[PDB]
Amino acid sequence: GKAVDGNTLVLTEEFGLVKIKELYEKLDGKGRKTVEGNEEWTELETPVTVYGYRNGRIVGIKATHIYKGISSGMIEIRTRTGRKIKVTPIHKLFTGRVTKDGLALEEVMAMHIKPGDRIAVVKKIDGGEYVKLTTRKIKVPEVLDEDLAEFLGYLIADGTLKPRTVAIYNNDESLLKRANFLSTKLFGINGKIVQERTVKALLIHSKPLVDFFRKLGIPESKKARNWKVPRELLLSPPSVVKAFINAYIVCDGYYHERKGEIEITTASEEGAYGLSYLLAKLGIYATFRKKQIKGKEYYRIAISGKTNLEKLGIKRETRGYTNIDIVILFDEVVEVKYIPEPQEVYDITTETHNFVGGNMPTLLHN
Repeated sequence: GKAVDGNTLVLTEEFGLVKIKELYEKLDGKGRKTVEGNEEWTELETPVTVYGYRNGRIVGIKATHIYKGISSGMIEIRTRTGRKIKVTPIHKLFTGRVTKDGLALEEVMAMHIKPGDRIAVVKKIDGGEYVKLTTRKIKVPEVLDEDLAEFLGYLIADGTLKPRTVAIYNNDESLLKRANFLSTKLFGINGKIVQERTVKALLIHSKPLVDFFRKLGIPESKKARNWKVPRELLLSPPSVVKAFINAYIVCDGYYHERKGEIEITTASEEGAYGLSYLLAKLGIYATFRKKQIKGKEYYRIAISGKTNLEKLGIKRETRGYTNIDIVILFDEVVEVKYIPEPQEVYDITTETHNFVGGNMPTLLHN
């Protein structure tokens, strides 16, 4: 059938950005299940909200069924932006061609895709509401607002969790003082700025505060390689996402003045992919590259061009708000790989017959 590889990420409201195989395993049997030969599916008792294309926007839509099957082979497609999707050969992709007279859209089976073709990718994801967070003493924020998203950006970029201490490592004391101010405003407690052997740090000693961030999904070990974007951020308004993104960039961003691009490099591959979804909530299209640096693999997210970059600014021309985005772009295929080995594949049935997935946001078809 038409299906995708199990490692394909899918954006969901309930679980955040999750591999479709893990979504399947979580929901397998929660509804009316049918097994027919090598195929199986569950009609979900309650649909799961994913994202899809409806009336010119990418919005939350209902997925009613989850499906697991087998395919004899697969097609793996890589694009110029660094998207890489692995799908069954009959999986339908939406392409765009630049012609004599203009732009032509048609559906094309993955097996017929060639380098030079351009597939539909998502530039802008709609939605987002202030997320309610369910509850010595601290105050626990009740909403994920811009202040908490900014603090989360410092913590995810440059911070660690230990059982008794929330730490931020950064040589810019003004940044540490801003994080400390946010700690006082948000949690009612503050920390101390310390000179450590390698870097300055702000240390906040509070087991309840650590527990707060643990509950948000910040890892306590192997954080550099394993952090993920919290599902609460992926459900947040664009202004909250932007506070997080700008805080991250302040910590780790570089600007190439001649390429005109902001670059961040992370050791977390799934973290990098989550950042691309957060950027799409802002209407920013990013590029992704793996880089081998000093004998290790890192993950580079880049933001290029005045249209992208101006959306990060705190001061913006007022039309930037009235100019409503175009939501879909067409991304050039650079490599196609034909994979004869059979494997399990997965699908989700939605009311639009499409959904948003891939390592960076891509329009996929049922």
